[PDB]
Formats: sequence, structure tokens, C-alpha cells
Amino acid sequence: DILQVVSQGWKYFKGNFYYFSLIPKTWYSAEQFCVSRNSHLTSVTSESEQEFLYKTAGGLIYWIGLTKAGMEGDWSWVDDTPFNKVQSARFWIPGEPNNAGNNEHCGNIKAPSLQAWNDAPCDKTFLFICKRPYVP
Ligand SMILES: CC(=O)NCCc1ccc(O[C@H]2O[C@H](CO)[C@@H](O)[C@H](O)[C@@H]2O)cc1
Ligand SMILES: [Ca+2]
Ligand SMILES: [Cl-]
Repeated sequence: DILQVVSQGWKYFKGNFYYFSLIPKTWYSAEQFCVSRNSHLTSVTSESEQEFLYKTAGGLIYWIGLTKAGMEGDWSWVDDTPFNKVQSARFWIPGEPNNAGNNEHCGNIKAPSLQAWNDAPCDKTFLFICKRPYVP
């Protein structure tokens, strides 16, 4: 139900529902909140989605579903979308990911630009964005 979901504070964009939180959490506690609402921290897989997210974020920092996984620590999406390193290079802040302090294994939307993402420590608290597909 689109009207029911939206009226609980979600936004509908191109077939997906998005929740922009108002309380900050660590990355995994954010993901746990998303899981409790049949969702995950958002993936980003097109310029139009990145644009919707950074514009709605409005210059505030939000965890998204970016996290390192595997033995090599390659970036991944918690909703299990395969990570496209080539397509995603345009979406990082220049100089990121930089693994500052050798402990930045999660990702957020930080800058209000198409170049928006930064890697930050997973145990830091930020606002966060859940994403849930609409299934009619
Ligand atoms: C606001 C401020 O006092 N900045 C100057 C001191 C400083 C320098 C780096 C830093 O790390 C943050 O910024 C880095 C980019 O510079 C990010 O790569 C990193 O993930 C994290 O977001 C945090 C503070
Ligand atoms: Ca960083
Ligand atoms: Cl919230």
C-alpha cells in the first residue's frame, strides 16, 4: 500500500520506498532498524537514485548500505546488490575511500553532490536511509 507506507514517513521513488531517519545509529544498528521494517540500508545503482538521495539528504550525513566484505575487504551492498566498482567511482567524494585511521569499513552520503560518499568507522553514529522495494 503506497499511501499507507508513505504516510508512515517513507518516500516513494522509482519503484522503491525510502526512509530517512531522524535518530542517529551505528551502521549495523541502522541496518537492524531497516531489517525490522522489511528493508535494508539503501543501495545506490544509478545517477538518478544518487541524485534523489543526496538532494533529499539536504547536506546532512546518512549511512547507506555500503560496507566492506569478503577476505579482500571489497566494497559491497548489504541488500546483496552486486557492487559495480566502475559505475560507483563517480559517486565517491574525491580522495575517498581513504580508510582514515585504518578503520573505515562502512559508507555514508556525506556531501550534497553527485560526488557524495565517504568511508567512515562502522561504529560511529549517523542518520541513516532504509530502502524497500514496492511489491504490488
Ligand atoms: C572536520 C574537521 O575538523 N576536519 C579536520 C580534521 C579532520 C581531518 C580528517 C577527518 O576525517 C574525516 O574527514 C576525512 C576527509 O578529510 C574523511 O575521509 C574521513 O572519513 C572523516 O570523515 C576528521 C577531522
Ligand atoms: Ca574517509
Ligand atoms: Cl528515526
